[PDB]
Amino acid sequence: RRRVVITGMGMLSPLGLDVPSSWEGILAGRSGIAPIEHMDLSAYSTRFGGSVKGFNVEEYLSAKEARKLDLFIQYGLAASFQAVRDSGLEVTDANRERIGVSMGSGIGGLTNIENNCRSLFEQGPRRISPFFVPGSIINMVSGFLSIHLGLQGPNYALTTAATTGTHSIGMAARNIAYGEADVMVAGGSEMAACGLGLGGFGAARALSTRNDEPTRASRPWDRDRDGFVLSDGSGALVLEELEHARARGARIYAELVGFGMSGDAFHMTAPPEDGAGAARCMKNALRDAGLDPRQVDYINAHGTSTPAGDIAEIAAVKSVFGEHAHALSMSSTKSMTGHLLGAAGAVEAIFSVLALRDQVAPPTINLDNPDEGCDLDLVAHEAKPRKIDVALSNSFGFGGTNGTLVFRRF
Amino acid sequence: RRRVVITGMGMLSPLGLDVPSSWEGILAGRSGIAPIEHMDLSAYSTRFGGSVKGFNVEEYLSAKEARKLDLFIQYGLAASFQAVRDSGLEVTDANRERIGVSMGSGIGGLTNIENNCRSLFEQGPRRISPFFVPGSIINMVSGFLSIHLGLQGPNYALTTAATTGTHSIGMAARNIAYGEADVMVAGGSEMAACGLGLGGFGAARALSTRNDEPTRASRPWDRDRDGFVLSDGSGALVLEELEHARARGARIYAELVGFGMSGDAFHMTAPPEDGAGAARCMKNALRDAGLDPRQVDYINAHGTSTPAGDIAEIAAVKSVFGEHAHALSMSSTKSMTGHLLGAAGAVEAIFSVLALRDQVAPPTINLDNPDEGCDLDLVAHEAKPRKIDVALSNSFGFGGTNGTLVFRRF
Ligand SMILES: CC[C@H](NC(=O)c1cc[nH]n1)C(=O)O
Ligand SMILES: CC[C@H](NC(=O)c1cc[nH]n1)C(=O)O
Repeated sequence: RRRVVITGMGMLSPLGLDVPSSWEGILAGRSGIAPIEHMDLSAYSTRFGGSVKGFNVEEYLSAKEARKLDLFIQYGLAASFQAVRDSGLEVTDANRERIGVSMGSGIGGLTNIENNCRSLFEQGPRRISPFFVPGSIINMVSGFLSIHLGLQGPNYALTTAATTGTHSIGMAARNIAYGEADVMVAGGSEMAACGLGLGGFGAARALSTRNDEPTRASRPWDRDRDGFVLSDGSGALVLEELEHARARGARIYAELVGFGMSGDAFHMTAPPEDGAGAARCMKNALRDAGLDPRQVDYINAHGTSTPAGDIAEIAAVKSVFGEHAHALSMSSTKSMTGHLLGAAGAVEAIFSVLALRDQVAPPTINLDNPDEGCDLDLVAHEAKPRKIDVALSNSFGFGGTNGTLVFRRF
Repeated sequence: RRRVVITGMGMLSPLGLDVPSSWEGILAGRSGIAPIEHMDLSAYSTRFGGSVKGFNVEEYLSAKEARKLDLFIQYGLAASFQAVRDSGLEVTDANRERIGVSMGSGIGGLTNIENNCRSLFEQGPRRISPFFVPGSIINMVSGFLSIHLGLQGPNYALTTAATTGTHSIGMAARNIAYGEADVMVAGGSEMAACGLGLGGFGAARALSTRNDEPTRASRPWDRDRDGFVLSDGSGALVLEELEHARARGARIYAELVGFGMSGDAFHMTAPPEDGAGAARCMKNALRDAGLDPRQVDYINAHGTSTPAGDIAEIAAVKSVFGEHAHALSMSSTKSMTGHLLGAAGAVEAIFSVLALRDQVAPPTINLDNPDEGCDLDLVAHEAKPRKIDVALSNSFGFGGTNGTLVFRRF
């Protein structure tokens, strides 16, 4: 059908307030993880994570506007505005019906819900903000962005935990391929660092508790890994039909050539040991892209630093790629960023596109002692300049919900 | 490409614990709205809504399983199990990779969040349930259903307020048409009747406050309407590729021939007065279906009983359908069910399919005094037996996010 290319990108991450600042940090192997300052966690088993430092919402919205919206929505609008600016696209009466939005979130407005809950229990239902529902529901990034830029195309929001940003980009690409849109702003945002978030993941024993060295906590495939690090932020891409992009002389970063999905149908928080669902998902993406496994050069892994997850992903890549599994480079940027949950797939799509632009595999930092069977090129410690024609981005979410995107040099 | 048909349906609604019980109530013009019993609302301006009466989760899950899951997930699994049973489909190693799930929710596990919030504020983070995250996140209907039935196909969740169930069914149909699945279980569930829900919508002044006559509160296009009625429940459909359905001699209820989307890009909680976005959305659906407006016989309206919303929908239908707007029948089943939010589009898809099966337009009850310009066949008061070849279902959600499904007799 129609070809889909990336013409714009935007991001808020624990490493930077835009794409170039974040990417510089990635190629330098810098950690974005620090003790959390914005709340007292002295009573929690995990007291660190990946915060956006120095976010100024006034750069994007008025203070009245902003004060109605949970931070996840603010982060999502920031990444979305950056990406549209970056594309150089001009929204007119001639194209506004052909431009949609698919910005998702894993948990949404947990901070707002928590603060309205306080008011409700202390002071009863009349203390709840009139803006509580519209400022908290996950689809209000899509809603607010469409209103602010006059975007009248397909308008929706995915919520698939770690897979959110990957689903959001894949399904936006489907809309453009199908003819439902010529442009889509797609990605995700997350800000789940509130009591209920840290407490909730902590009560599941899902989080690293390495409070003494937060920068060493996220260590994907390392034998001393002890759970993921919770991080905040946002990613947005401008996806565009190829002839549309060429016609306005847009700068094309890369092509989005494949999108795959699968379900494990195994467990809610644990993968099959052999990562069978992840293998089906990657194969589905490669088949959608018309690619053979041997054509893959770089994988931006799910690699969240969990005991069961990290090794299941190695098993899946070995199953899919056979002997080529030792030729390709695979890295987890979560070594540096931690796990941005609903934003993870968006920021990792951007890192996959920039790997193609800069011909460099970002490192897996903290990979001091690779665990049994973790004997691939995991780009340990330092970035590796190398040939990259094809980059995959994997997301394996709670519920066993899997998604894989395939990018290619244009 | 490939044709998509409905072979199974399931539902929990304020009118019944399955499809036939709910549908009987619809054709009889019965109200599902009553004073809310499960919590004390003596301090709220709205004290009524559409509850599921006599839900027995043990019919579907073990009590240990159930006790880990927010009610929205229980309602979603109930409708999903009913629909798969209803389809007669047998899941095997030969097809489990070709069967996915797209079950969405508007608000998700607000009840669980509220009850974990209580524990957090009273007793600090260690009182939070270990199952808080996996039992509360919107994608766990898709997750749990896939695990319970061994479904390994595309696995995801939409969250688009009133449009959730419509997006969920439309995008599942896209997956089957595209070749990503041969079967999808799609729909939505909602249980937002907790303090934060009623308080939240009340603080926005969004809800009817007709506490003295709850059964008369939901009165779409009536001049004395004063906001929507909050309702709970679930809808699921089994969508299936036509040759797949025929090959196993499945009973085919109807064909899903069109899916349209648009954004208003106007306001978060108010439509354009002329319903321009709703008009684009309906036209997109008809174009996707290869249908002319004159071929539409029945519209299952959004029609939530709001001042600005109900008349904007009339304006949109008059714009799209011209003189044929006076020939077609349009009704709001929310007159009877109230607004099930993330489940609204799923249960209204089922009512649209049953309108085709039974050749009957469900009524708009409580339409005593149609407002200025509301001069269409709104099937006031009583069901109207009539010829229905083509049925549309409209959903217009917070954020100005619009979706329309087009069903046709097979
Ligand atoms: C089930 C969700 C998630 N899944 C994975 O990590 C994974 C690894 C290989 N296949 N799936 C998790 O284990 O946290
Ligand atoms: C904006 C959401 C929703 N929209 C509508 O009712 C509507 C009616 C015609 N076009 N849109 C609402 O007004 O509550």
